[PDB]
Amino acid sequence: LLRCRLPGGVITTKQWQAIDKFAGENTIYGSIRLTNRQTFQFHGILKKNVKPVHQMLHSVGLDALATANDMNRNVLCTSNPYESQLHAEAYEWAKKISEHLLPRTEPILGQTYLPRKFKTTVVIPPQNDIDLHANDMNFVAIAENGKLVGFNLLVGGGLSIEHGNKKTYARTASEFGYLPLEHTLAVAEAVVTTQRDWGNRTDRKNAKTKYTLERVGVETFKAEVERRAGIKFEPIRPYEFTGRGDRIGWVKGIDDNWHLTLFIENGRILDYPARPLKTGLLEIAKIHKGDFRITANQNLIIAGVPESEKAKIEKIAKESGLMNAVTPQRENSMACVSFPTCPLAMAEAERFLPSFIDNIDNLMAKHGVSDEHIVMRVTGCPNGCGRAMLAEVGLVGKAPGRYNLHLGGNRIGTRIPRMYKENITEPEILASLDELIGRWAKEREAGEGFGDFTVRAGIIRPVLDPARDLWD
Ligand code: SRM
Ligand code: SF4
Ligand SMILES: O=S([O-])[O-]
Ligand code: NA
Repeated sequence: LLRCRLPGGVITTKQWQAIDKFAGENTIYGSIRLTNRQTFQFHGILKKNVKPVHQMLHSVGLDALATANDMNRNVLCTSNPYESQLHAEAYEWAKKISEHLLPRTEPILGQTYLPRKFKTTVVIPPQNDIDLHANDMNFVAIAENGKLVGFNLLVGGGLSIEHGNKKTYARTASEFGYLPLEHTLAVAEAVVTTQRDWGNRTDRKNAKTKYTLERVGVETFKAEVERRAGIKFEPIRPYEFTGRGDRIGWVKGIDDNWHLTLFIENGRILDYPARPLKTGLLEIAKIHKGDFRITANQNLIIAGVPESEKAKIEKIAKESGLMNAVTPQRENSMACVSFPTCPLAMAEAERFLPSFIDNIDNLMAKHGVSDEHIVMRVTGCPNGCGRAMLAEVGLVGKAPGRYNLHLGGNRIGTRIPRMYKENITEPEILASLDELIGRWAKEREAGEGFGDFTVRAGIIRPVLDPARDLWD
């Protein structure tokens, strides 16, 4: 397994052609796997190819630095903002934060480095596609007159739990305050160093920022950040989210620019019988004027297609099976890699999701809600890579063919789903949802999501303060 550092998921067509080649020739699986942190992975790299992989990345200006250690992981940035012009500067900031937090090999990270991996994002409301609540540090962009003026800082998100261990918990990020744009790096550095100093290093299961914040308190942590940064946080500026999904299909950008987001199931790029997904993308990379953007939903955006080139690109994407129409449900579902490559896997996730969604699609159809969607995620084990702990319906692997069923998150991802049923099989999971979806379809209010419904309808108690009420 090799994972690339790719701030904001922006990758050039030249870089793409290089990863496509290596993936095809030098890996056991021969696939490109887009991850939910806006970057990619190769699976099964032969030890002989370990050297040429870094050379290959480097030759195209890429690097795999801090992508799988107790450091700062890939920094995310909203991929396709409604106000298209805001992407450029938000992206430049994600890239700056990523570089600023990189190891000097350690003034920021320290010799011992960080107690645990640190995750950061740059968010452009109203989109929470990057799932800010799964991250340690988040910069929510505040714009005025089409220019960014600063960021609201949210700290402390993290989803990993350990089965039956009430000392572990998923936690959402807490608001600290607003900071003018110029204080960004000082603040970023301040949060990392405080966590580095205060983080429990002895017990790795308690090292994460979410635990540190709970131990010392948000205000205590906040004061130190201000002390260290040399600033005083201003009050949080208004922001709201409306969703977390990608904008599948064509959307108009700035000027005569267009963006085509392609839905890629499980982000698994390979040539399949009659669906040459991998070749189709290579063909588009060869004629595409612009970049590609890997989304936090494991999808790919062919960005900045001049209006004149739409038909060209669309022809290839269509013929390659990249534009095969799926239901809104499939578009809003996600799973982690899990087997066969993950050594920590308990239950299938990626290889289970397609057929599972085939079944969910039937149930949605049976209830007359086939145009609707429920943010549904499956994570192969409690480490939570599939981000099931921010889903409306989350399945958490517990053993081969058995999952813990969680309910009650919301569409925007600001609430953690409580465990509903434990250690059950697919047929048992489907039977529960069949009934639940039936009720939502008939009892819901106008535009009410499934998660909110289960909470309003008393089907599941909401998680109001994860550190204290996530576990029954
Ligand atoms: C590819 C990805 C899932 C996906 O299908 O997209 C993934 C895959 C793996 N994760 Fe992850 N994680 C991925 C997003 C996350 C997320 C979601 C997110 O960051 O948005 C989380 C939940 C949020 C959080 O961190 O709290 C997550 C929490 C973990 C953890 C538990 C961390 C913890 O704090 O306890 C581990 C295990 C560990 O570090 O001990 C882990 C471990 C792993 C490893 C590297 C397994 C290992 O330790 O050997 C998994 C590799 C599987 C494979 O064969 O590819 N992965 N993982 C994501 C790669 C992100 C990236 O490119 O950087
Ligand atoms: S959630 Fe568990 S099974 Fe899935 S990729 Fe992460 S570590 Fe592996
Ligand atoms: O190592 S997981 O966070 O990708
Ligand atoms: Na996808």
